[PDB]
Amino acid sequence: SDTHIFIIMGASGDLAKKKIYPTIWWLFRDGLLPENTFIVGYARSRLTVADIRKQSEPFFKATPEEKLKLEDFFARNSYVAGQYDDAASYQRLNSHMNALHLGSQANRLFYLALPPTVYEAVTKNIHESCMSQIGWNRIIVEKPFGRDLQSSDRLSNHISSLFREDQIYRIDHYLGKEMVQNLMVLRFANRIFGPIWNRDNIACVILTFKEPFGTEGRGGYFDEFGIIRDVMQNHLLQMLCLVAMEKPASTNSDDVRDEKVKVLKCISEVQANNVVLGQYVGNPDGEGEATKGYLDDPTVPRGSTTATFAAVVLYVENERWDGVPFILRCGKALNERKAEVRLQFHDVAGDIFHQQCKRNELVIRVQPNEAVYTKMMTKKPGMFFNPEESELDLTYGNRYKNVKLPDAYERLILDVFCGSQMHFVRSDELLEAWRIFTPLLHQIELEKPKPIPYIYGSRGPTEADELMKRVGFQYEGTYKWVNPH
Amino acid sequence: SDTHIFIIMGASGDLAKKKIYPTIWWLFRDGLLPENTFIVGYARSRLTVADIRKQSEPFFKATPEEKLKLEDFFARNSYVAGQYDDAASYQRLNSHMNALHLGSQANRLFYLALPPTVYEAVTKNIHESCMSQIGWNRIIVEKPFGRDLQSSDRLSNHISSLFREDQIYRIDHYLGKEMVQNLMVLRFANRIFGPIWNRDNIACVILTFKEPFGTEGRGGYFDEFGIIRDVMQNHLLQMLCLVAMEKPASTNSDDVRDEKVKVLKCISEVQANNVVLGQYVGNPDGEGEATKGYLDDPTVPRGSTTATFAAVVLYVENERWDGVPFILRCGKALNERKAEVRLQFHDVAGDIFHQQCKRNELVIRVQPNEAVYTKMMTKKPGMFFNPEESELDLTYGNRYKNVKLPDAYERLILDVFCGSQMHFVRSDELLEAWRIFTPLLHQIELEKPKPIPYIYGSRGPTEADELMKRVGFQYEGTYKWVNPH
Ligand SMILES: NC(=O)c1ccc[n+]([C@@H]2O[C@H](COP(=O)([O-])OP(=O)(O)OC[C@H]3O[C@@H](n4cnc5c(N)ncnc54)[C@H](OP(=O)(O)O)[C@@H]3O)[C@@H](O)[C@H]2O)c1
Ligand SMILES: NC(=O)c1ccc[n+]([C@@H]2O[C@H](COP(=O)([O-])OP(=O)(O)OC[C@H]3O[C@@H](n4cnc5c(N)ncnc54)[C@H](OP(=O)(O)O)[C@@H]3O)[C@@H](O)[C@H]2O)c1
Repeated sequence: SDTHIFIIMGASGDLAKKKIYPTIWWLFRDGLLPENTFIVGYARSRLTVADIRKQSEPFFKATPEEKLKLEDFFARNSYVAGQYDDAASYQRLNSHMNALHLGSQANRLFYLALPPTVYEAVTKNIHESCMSQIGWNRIIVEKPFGRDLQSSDRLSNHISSLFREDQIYRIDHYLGKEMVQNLMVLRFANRIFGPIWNRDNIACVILTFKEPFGTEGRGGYFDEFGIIRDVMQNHLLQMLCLVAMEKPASTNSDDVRDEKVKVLKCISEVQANNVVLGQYVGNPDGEGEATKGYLDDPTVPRGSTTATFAAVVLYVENERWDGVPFILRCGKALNERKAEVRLQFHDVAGDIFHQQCKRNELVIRVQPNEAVYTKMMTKKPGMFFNPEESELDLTYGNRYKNVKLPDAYERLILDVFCGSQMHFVRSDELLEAWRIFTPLLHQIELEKPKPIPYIYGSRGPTEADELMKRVGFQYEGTYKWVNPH
Repeated sequence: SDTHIFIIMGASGDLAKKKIYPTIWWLFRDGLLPENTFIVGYARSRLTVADIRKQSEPFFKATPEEKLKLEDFFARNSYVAGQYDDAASYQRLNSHMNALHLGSQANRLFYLALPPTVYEAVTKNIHESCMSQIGWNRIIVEKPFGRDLQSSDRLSNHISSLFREDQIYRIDHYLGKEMVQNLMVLRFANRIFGPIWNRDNIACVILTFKEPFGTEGRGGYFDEFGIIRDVMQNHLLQMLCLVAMEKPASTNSDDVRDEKVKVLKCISEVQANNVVLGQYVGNPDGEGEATKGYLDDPTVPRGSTTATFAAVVLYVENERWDGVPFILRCGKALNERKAEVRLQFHDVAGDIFHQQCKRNELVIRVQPNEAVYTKMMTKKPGMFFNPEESELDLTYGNRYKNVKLPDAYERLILDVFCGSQMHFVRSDELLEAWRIFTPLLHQIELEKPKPIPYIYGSRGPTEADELMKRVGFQYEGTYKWVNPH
């Protein structure tokens, strides 16, 4: 029943236009926001709410029946022009917020839809000029959080000198995805997954992020950070933590994040011996973008060695996981779009089926086509006695046909309104993540190894499969699945 | 490549006509029998193969393209008339078999499609007169194997004084069913089912046999043995053994049956305190047979107290199962046809989900609609965080749409040709089974308790649910499943 103000810093930018304004509209439309909520845009351009509406409403997918809700939404919107390090401008923004209904008392949520080069100036000026003295104040920050241990150190130190940890909401948007959030319930609400979730039963864990398209003419931005910073140090490592963590003392946000940091503290720095890097080249037999390699993007520097693919093996050196390889595999221009967690279990001990069994697997497919299934052995159906691979399956598209699955940003923004930090990256989480990868990132920067070429649309360099086999992953190619429609 | 003779003793009877002759035809038609196979019928009636063909071919479901195979099948058939305790008649049968192609050398398989009142005379005369001196000799016996410990003792003793255990094939036809045979592969080929298959994780095991029809005007036969002898002492107890047994030293038939007997040797005699008996009565709101109770069958004696429903709790007193109730529940005129194995797992320890979780369950549905599924907890799909019940599923009708699942008698008869006794009841198995149930059966006979009435089409007496709750089964009614078509 308190007033809430949602401040979109960088309201003129593309992320605000296509993602943040549509998301806050969808939450508003669905009745999920506090009744007394206002939206304030802030950016350099001299805009009006009319301009904000013209630019973003095409992405709202509004229906004719939503006309009244839409009018109320934009009546609750306003816009303040100003520079990002100009004190007087933030004084104008603060006075503007105070003048809203109960604006002095309101809770204030600042979304930094801005490039990281202005994070320090924006957070400094918000702290100096725009904090509520009565309501809470929360800041939402998106990546990049630095480029390595040192650069993340400095950003984190600046922000923490101003804001308490319970005011900082760092987005990793995979933490907003349906099946990523499900990892904790699958693991800790089920006896069928409890006593087997350990090194005595698990031979290897595979965390996968694949996209079938290349850089799409935007490689110049990607070239400055590469695939490990892009997808592995954040999304894949987050999935690792949720797969590996001990059971938390409760589902309180910091009991959960405590257990995630504890996992990271038992991972040593990755070394090049456990790393395979690739860069995609064009497929002469392909069509369209598939004929073009990474270096065929004219925004990519000539002779770039930036990796578009990486397979990395990590180890969690604790009692539950000692010696179990965690394989993190990701890349662009591969054969499919897929984000997935896979457990491969050890062979059954004391084989009585004359070497016909294959290792069980548990698969949590995050996207597309959200699903959980366990590959297991069944008696070959019919007049046969030999075991054959089959699966127990849960596919959301068929089990939950009419259930809307919210976008990650819908879920995460709502969490900030509700004060739940469970699905946001804590300061110490971030530090450990950079600790694990910075020696490798510095060696790549220093020595500039040439990545292994792989053809657009392939599974990546075969050396990645060899690395996975070396550490204990077994692939047979015997499993046959066809959709029961 | 040896000659094989399949002798149907009782070839004129209904079981031979509708089941045994059609089954041996189906195996023949499918190329599964040895090339040099002959079928010999033996019964009292003075019949010809023409008569055998006229009576049984309607149950063959032959196609026009099978005409030549059918003609060869009946060319390989012959019939010998004779009495079941007449030495000269068995001498005629033996000479008839000798006169077949390599008949002196042939393997001989005797199927006793006969009432149990002639078992002793038939086996005695087969042993005296019709055994091959070169090939093997195997006898297939169907239930009843006695009515209690004493009466089974005498039959077993008679048969074992004549035949070695590796010549005796006692049918429990549930051992021929697809999903019953799968129990051993599911349990022992999968790490995901290994470390949880014990008293630390399992709260109760439920073994269910339900039919939705009553005695259908044939209650007079049923009345002499009742539901425990009919379905529980055999089919359900066999499913118990396969669920409970330790891992066998190999899949050799007697290593497997060793482990099944070992289970039974740790089950104490069941006492009335762990037993609920019911008898169905008519449903006045029903239609057809549903309006008629057990006593409304005019072939049932007036005032019969025979139970048509039983729920019994057994305990396997060993390290794996100590204290885990095994609930055996079966009956006629219930709400569905179903044969099923269910494991209900213990609550997860150290609840962090505020009492929202439900116990996991593993279900192996033997019939109809063969399936395996695990009821488990998933995050409620959508913008919710609470756990909700769902399932991982394998349904044969959708996963294996075009795979023929053979009838139990097809599978079991073929096993006799192949010499596999794994799915047949050993002598010591039978003895333990009768040991467990005979004190209860004698008390029922002596005291004649009146069974609890239950209406046709219901789930049975509510006292059965109370018994299941008392020993630890939990039912919430919260699980909702709808078919993903
Ligand atoms: N509910 C459902 O939708 C459902 C259920 C069951 C199965 N399926 C589908 O059935 C198909 C097969 O299932 P699956 O992928 O889980 O089992 P799979 O084909 O046996 O593959 C298991 C793993 O081995 C990897 N792989 C493939 N070739 C390899 C190689 N030469 N060396 C090393 N690793 C290799 C695969 O990598 P990649 O990640 O690159 O493929 C995959 O991660 C999939 O398309 C799956 O989506 C769907
Ligand atoms: N692949 C598939 O076909 C598939 C997969 C999943 C679910 N389903 C179907 O979904 C429906 C529900 O699944 P489910 O039966 O496994 O779970 P459930 O409805 O939660 O029932 C679990 C057990 O509780 C018993 N029960 C019902 N009422 C009871 C009561 N008052 N007291 C004590 N026990 C009671 C049931 O006995 P009964 O044996 O008499 O029912 C059943 O064995 C079923 O019809 C199932 O066939 C099908």
